[PDB]
Amino acid sequence: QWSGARALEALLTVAGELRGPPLQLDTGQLLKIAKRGGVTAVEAVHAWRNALTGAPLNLTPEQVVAIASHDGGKQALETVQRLLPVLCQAHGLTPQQVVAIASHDGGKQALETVQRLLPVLCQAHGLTPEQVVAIASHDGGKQALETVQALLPVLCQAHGLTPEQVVAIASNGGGKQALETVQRLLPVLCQAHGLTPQQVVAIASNGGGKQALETVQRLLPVLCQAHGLTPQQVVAIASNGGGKQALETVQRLLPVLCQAHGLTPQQVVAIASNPGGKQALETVQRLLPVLCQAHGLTPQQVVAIASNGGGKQALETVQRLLPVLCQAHGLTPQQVVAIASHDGGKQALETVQRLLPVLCQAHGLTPEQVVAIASNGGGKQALETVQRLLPVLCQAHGLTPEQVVAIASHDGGKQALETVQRLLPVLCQAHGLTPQQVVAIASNGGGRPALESIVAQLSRPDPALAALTNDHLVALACLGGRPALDAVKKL
DNA sequence: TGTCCCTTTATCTCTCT
DNA sequence: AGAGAGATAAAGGGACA
Repeated sequence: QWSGARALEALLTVAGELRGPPLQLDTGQLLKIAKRGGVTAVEAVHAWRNALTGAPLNLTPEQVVAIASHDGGKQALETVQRLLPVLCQAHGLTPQQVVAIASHDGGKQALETVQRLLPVLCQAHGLTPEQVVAIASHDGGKQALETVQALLPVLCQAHGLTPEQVVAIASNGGGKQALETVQRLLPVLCQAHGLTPQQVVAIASNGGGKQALETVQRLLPVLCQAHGLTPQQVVAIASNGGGKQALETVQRLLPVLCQAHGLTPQQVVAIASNPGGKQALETVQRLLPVLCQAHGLTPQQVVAIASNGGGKQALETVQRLLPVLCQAHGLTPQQVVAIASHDGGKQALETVQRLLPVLCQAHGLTPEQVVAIASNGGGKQALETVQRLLPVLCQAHGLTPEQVVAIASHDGGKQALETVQRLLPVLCQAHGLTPQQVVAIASNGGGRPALESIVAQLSRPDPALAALTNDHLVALACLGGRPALDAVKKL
């Protein structure tokens, strides 16, 4: 037969019951768990399906999938049941944080290491818990914690890094590697290459920081003399998540892209200054003549689509979907370029293709309103959320559809919508704010934390905001959001 | 294979003026 | 509101017991 059938039979033999309460896992969730956690994760979920659902831990089903769908997810599950009370009580963390720590490869290690090392990190080095958690909240968190413990002193003192900087570095997959490599290369890159520490920190503060830093060290000279790049541009390529891959590729392709296709070096850096920038540069080299021919896309537009995270996915998706979107859905290509010119262009485009008729027919929106919603990072997330929430928002609350679209039409519009639904009653009913004001606060990027900040203050007043009326607090919220709301807490 | 660590990519949310 | 930055997810490899 096949070495895996006995395993898969066990997968489904259990899977059937997970569709029952308390979890009611759907095909999707179950796939996710089977795929990433393995057979032992799926059995673990089932075995402990009650223990971690209500009394005492009270996890949502989404939270249980979150923890179980990683390598060793079973171990993370047995560890969460053990340490979550301890961490929540003996260290003052919340449920959210613990789960966030648990939801990664080697989640048990990370949890156990937070338990063993949070006190010493928070005192002897004065890190805040929030910082101890951020460092923990990545694959291999255990290592980054131990490596932050070991190297925080030498990195602040012998190298001049602030604790904020040390944390930014560690709070990425392969965090230990990033730290150890900063130890070694930081003088070299500052003295030998004239980099400022803020830049070295910037490069190291992504996954594959180790590879990025090393590769900057190796190719910064080449790129600067022999290619006409400034150090500014080079750090940008390195610090943006494309890293090693993006740097190696730019060296390869910058000449070609400038020569054959008439791109400025500047246009080329913008394509690489994003996670997977290499995928983005190559795809451009393949598809720039294609999309500019049978379409009428200008290179500016093509560069624009390419100049975001997952530009390749964006460009490839534009190629497939442009006709059908223009022809069947009556979109101009300019609208099509607009939807694709953000991170996750692919998703926004696929989601518009699917949801544009339902948003218009069922909910009485204009295509313009659908493009506008879609023309932002996580547009897919905003579109699906408008669909779900636009009736309940403009039906009980009393919001206009124009208003809802204003909230949805910014990065994190899903967050801002879900948040407006939660907090509009209390803000209006309990603290006297008008709906138009709530919309105004949520009709900006960072809508969600803005709202939470202005509910924090009103509900549990800091006297340090005393001399400000509601309207004043609101004016701050619409201009600066959470940041402007707090800073004022420090005045 | 089970678990842990790491790198790359893609996506999503928030900040900063 | 556009550039920059941070957080979260997804996929897959090395490594080891």
